Amino acid sequence: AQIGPVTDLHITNANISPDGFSRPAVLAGGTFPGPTIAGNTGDNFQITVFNDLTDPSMLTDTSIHWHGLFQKGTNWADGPAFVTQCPIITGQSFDYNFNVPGQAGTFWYHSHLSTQYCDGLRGPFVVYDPNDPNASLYDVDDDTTIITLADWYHTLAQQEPIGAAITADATLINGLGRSFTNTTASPLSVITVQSGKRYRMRLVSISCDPNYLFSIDGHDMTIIEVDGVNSQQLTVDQIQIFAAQRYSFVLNANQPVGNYWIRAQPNSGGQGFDGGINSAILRYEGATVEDPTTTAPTTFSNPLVETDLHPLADLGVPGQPFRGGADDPLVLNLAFANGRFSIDGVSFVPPTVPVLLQILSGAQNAQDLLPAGSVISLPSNSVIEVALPAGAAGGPHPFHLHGHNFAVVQSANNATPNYVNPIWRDTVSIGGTGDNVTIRFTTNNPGPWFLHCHIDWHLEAGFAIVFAEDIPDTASANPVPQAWSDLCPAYDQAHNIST
Ligand SMILES: *[C@@H]1O[C@H](CO)[C@@H](O[C@@H]2O[C@H](CO)[C@@H](O[C@@H]3O[C@H](CO)[C@@H](O)[C@H](O)[C@@H]3O)[C@H](O)[C@H]2NC(C)=O)[C@H](O)[C@H]1NC(C)=O
Ligand SMILES: *[C@@H]1O[C@H](CO)[C@@H](O[C@@H]2O[C@H](CO)[C@@H](O[C@@H]3O[C@H](CO)[C@@H](O)[C@H](O)[C@@H]3O)[C@H](O)[C@H]2NC(C)=O)[C@H](O)[C@H]1NC(C)=O
Ligand SMILES: [Cu+2]
Ligand SMILES: [Cu+2]
Ligand SMILES: [Cu+2]
Ligand SMILES: [Cu+2]
Ligand code: NA
Repeated sequence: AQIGPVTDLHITNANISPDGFSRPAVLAGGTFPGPTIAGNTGDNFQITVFNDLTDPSMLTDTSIHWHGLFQKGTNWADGPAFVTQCPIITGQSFDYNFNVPGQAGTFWYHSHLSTQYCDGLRGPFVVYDPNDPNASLYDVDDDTTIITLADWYHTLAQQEPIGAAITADATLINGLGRSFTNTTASPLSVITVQSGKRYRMRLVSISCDPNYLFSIDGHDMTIIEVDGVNSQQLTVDQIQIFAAQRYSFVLNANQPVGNYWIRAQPNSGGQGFDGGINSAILRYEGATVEDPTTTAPTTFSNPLVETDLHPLADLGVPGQPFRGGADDPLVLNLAFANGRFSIDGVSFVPPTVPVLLQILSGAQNAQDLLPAGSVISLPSNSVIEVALPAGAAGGPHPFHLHGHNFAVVQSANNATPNYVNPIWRDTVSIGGTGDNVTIRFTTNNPGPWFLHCHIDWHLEAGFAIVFAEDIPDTASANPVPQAWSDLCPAYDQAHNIST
């Protein structure tokens, strides 16, 4: 069952074996992935998070981010540790009380403390639209049509060297899959469809690192949503999905009744499908209960290319139709050396006092804010352009901005910008050497918004900056509840920190 929009959510430690290998984890709602949190557009969500963690090897503090939800007027509820709050300590709880005006689509939630989400705290978050403009394109859209793609590690996250190329031990599809080494024939996930029906499949990358080449043997996929943004229909036979991205696609159950492989090939870790790694099963009602016998093609003739995507609504692009054609045009210098990433020469290390709390206490320019050199102020009611030229090791890097979606004016592997009708999204691959992936948005949401690579190992190694958007209006726009004001005193007391 789905939970929400008003619900408790307990965060616990437990042993799990999603690929046949037992390890302890950090779980929401007792499962991997966590339960789907759901509501309708414009609803009030009140997710009271109970921190019941006791195993220090995965951290006993926590904080949860609602990925892709704008949090307008509720910056304090966004979740990134030391940007918008101090962590929740064990034995305490915290009500994330916010609203979702003007958004409807496929989202997710995850820990936003250190690399803790890798240890299991990840789940889907769906905001349905009772008047969805795409409603007539499918018959079925429910918890059974969500497809999560996850990397899974046998080593605990706090034992992963910082700045290292860290590699997974299994791909999990809807929580199940097989290990790349010492492979055992542990259970695979089954997605069941009825011949003749059309399904809104909500594809969610909950990855900590790899991107996946996703396909379904015998089937194609008609994309209708990208990171919460409705798209024109685009039919493809393969989707390369980067960490934290989402797509809705229509699956037409129009092939013969039978069993078909679902494939998710990561860019690192096990290559291919031997022993049923990187796999799940699409089963038609009435098919024999047996593994598929289907083949992938040698090459995919209609793969997703990001520049083929266009919004369903006339969203356009803010600013003027040339590079630098914005009120505040930025170019970030994105680098890696010696185990640490940097942005504009500064490696991100979380501050002792969360950025939002520094601003509420009166610090009002970005040079007064800590960490020094890690906070860039943005002016209010302005068009922002951010060029993100690739080349830093460990690519391709999927960059994500909190508090906003953005027009993708230039995409990976294509030097031509699009100032007319590019897709809008919230997480974007910045591509490869020589690319100049560029995003635009307008500043109508006061508060500190994190910008970072969504490969969680890279964020931990410093690949982040904070956009302090409209510092002067942050306090008036974001009144804070007493329980939020209580978090840093409680956290610092528990950890013997002076502030
Ligand atoms: C990606 O696109 C951005 C623009 O969105 C390019 O930024 C431009 O970068 C050049 C240098 O590479 C800048 O010109 C330089 O400016 C300094 C003065 O600030 C001057 O001393 C240098 O001699 C040179 O003129 C320019 O200001 C900047 N913005 C623009 C043109 O709008 C960036 O180069 C692109 N990166 C890649 C890898 O393609
Ligand atoms: C590389 O990225 C560029 C920019 O996003 C892509 O260029 C765009 O290509 C589309 C599709 O061909 C062009 O739209 C076409 O326009 C004609 C004339 O209106 C229309 O009849 C077609 O039905 C279609 O709408 C679009 O104008 C063009 N934009 C720009 C700025 O060049 C390009 O396709 C990408 N390259 C690859 C290999 O995908
Ligand atoms: Cu996220
Ligand atoms: Cu986010
Ligand atoms: Cu990265
Ligand atoms: Cu984030
Ligand atoms: Na425009």
